[PDB]
Amino acid sequence: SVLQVLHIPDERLRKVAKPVEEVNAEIQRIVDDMFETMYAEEGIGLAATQVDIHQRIIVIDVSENRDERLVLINPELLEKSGETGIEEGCLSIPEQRALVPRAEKVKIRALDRDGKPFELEADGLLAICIQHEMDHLVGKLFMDYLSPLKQQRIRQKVEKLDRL
Ligand SMILES: CC(C)C[C@@H](C(=O)N[C@H](C(=O)N(C)C)C(C)(C)C)[C@H](O)C(=O)NO
Ligand code: NI
Repeated sequence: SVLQVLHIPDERLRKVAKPVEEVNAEIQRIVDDMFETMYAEEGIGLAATQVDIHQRIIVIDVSENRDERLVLINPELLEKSGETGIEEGCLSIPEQRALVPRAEKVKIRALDRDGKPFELEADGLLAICIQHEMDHLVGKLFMDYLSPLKQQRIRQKVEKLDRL
């Protein structure tokens, strides 16, 4: 259940995810496929948008052993504070890294894999991860934070690679 991960310039990466209607068996099977897809490569997070599923679903696992499954369905940002920035790589942006500004601390409301509501306060990489994947669900990639010139450099470099 390693799903095809979309790579730029793909237009489908800029689509906005719908709210999940009900967390039923079908949603959980998407969730479970997202984990396996995420686990097949380096990475700590994945938004449904990235596998062409346009529903507000995010999976995260930051553990070394890949045994700490976090599920965010219909996430809502409640609060944020501070600023930070790391060189983010994105599965959907082949072989590019770039620093992007983020809140340092976030608080979010979401539904878990059972459809049960919860709240989560995050900082460090987890805060960054969460915002990065929530960006994906509104068709926003980390490159959008960069200058038009740098954005065009990334786009040139990929038209070179996807060609070969
Ligand atoms: C930037 C990360 C919060 C999310 C991405 C991610 O894990 N990349 C790594 C990363 O840059 N660090 C800082 C861990 C990676 C490039 C090292 C795999 C993820 O692969 C994605 O694109 N999810 O939509
Ligand atoms: Ni990404």
